Amino acid sequence: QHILKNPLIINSIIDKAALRPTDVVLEVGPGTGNMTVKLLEKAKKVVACELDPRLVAELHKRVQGTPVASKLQVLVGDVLKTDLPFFDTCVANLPYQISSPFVFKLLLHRPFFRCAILMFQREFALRLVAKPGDKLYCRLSINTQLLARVDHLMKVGKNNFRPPPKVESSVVRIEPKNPPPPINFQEWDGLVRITFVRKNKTLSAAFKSSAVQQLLEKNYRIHCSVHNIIIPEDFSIADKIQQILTSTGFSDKRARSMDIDDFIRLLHGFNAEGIHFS
Repeated sequence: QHILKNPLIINSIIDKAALRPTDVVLEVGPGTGNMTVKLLEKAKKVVACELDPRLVAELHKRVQGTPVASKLQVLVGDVLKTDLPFFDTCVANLPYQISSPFVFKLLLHRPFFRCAILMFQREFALRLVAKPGDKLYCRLSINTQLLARVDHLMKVGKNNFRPPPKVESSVVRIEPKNPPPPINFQEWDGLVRITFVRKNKTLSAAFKSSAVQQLLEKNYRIHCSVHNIIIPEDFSIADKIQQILTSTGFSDKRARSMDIDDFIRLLHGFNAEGIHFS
């Protein structure tokens, strides 16, 4: 666990969070409390999430006897599985291992928050803001960009932590779109996953997987049973997928160069024929 130690960077992160005196702040990875004690002066409540109970006892001691001690609430548990309460804003020092699950937990968290200011590994931050055609453009880029505005805010050298990690870090802002776009994110993610298995290969190739065929055949059976369609004896899911990809012009395209509108068009093409990624 890497403790952020530079006060200029801490002050910079708190400023970008745009705190209001009435805010509930969710602080993930509080460490020893260097950002925590600054948050408590500017916020109505700080909910710090910490898995280690011996860090909890010390963070608590460090604010004990302080006028703001009663504004600290410590959620002891693993953040990915816990039921996060309401908060207005999130600041977080996030280990790489949990960076992707934690972004989608925030994006699907209800009710909506205003802003999250998150510390990530450099590469992870670069994938968050990658654009179509970039070498780092991936599922993570497009899913985050569909659900949120995301900005790369500043680079953070490893010698600002203790102990120093062996990769550089980046601060990122994430603001969820509220309301989120009228896209079934469950189906979206099923489709985006399939196409990014091999993002430099075509979509035609991406759907020839037998795992893909199996999943779409299951869903198609549900569709046909629900609407009393009789599947002809010679029906072929592979042919039908290929027809749709061809009719909508996506057959030869690659996921690495597809933007959000391209995928909305792709998903529309499939759903129109009763093919769901559920």
